Amino acid sequence: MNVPDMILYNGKITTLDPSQPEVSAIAITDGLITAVGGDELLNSATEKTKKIDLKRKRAIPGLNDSHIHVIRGLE
Amino acid sequence: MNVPDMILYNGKITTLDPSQPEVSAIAITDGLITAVGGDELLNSATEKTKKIDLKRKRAIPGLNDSHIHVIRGLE
Amino acid sequence: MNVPDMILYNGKITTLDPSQPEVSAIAITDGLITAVGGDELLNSATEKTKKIDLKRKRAIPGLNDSHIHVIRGL
Amino acid sequence: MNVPDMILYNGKITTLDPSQPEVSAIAITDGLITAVGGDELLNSATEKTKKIDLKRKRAIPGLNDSHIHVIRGL
Repeated sequence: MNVPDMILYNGKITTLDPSQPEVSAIAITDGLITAVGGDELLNSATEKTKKIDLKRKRAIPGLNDSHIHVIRGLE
Repeated sequence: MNVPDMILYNGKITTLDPSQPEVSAIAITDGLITAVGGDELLNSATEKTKKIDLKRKRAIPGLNDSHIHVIRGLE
Repeated sequence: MNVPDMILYNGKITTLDPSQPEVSAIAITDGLITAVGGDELLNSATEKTKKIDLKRKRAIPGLNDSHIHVIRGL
Repeated sequence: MNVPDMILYNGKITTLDPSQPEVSAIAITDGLITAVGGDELLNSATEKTKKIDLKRKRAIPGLNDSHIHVIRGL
């Protein structure tokens, strides 16, 4: 496991992975999901890793399709 | 024997499984994902399983939260 | 005079209308949004209009694009 | 004085404005929609305003709710 660019933890994340349909944390490196799980993912973080405490909130992947642009920056 | 209620196949489906971030088919049994993969999932289907040929459309989970209402039926 | 088929009210709705970026109600007629605003929309209803209380939920148009299939079975 | 921070144009943009349900461009100023319309919106841009050609893509507002975190960066 490489040092991830970002780790979101302490949340509710649906994965669409029959093995573990729901996790509380996910690690992202170069735009790719490198790990999913719980607080233990934090063991991979260094000073360069950005961390987001989801504060028990649900988290879902941003709409990502080649035919639609998701307008960001509103409110 | 485990039989899914619905099987969406021949599409593009993003998952948060690091080992399989993109599949073309997903199986659903009473509201939960039972399996993901390719058209081999259709071998698990039976007369009762609803099957949807995504015709290469991207499949995304609909907004599913008690605080959100998805407005249906707009043309 | 137009009477909407449906009115979704008491919600939180973004419009992309600079005049009123957020409203609490929307009126639907033959699949089209024919009005946006607040509770005053309910004055346009008749017994045939279906009124739905959004219960303060944030209401978002369903994603409808020919290239996307929104899974509703979950 | 007050200039747009971003301008998306040449796309397909649905608005909940009954009088103008569909536009191809929108102007965003400090998180707020300032204007909607066509290519003419580019005339309101300075050099600091970020501009994006949607290349005919459909543009949809991002999910913005305090109960949900939209994972960015893929």
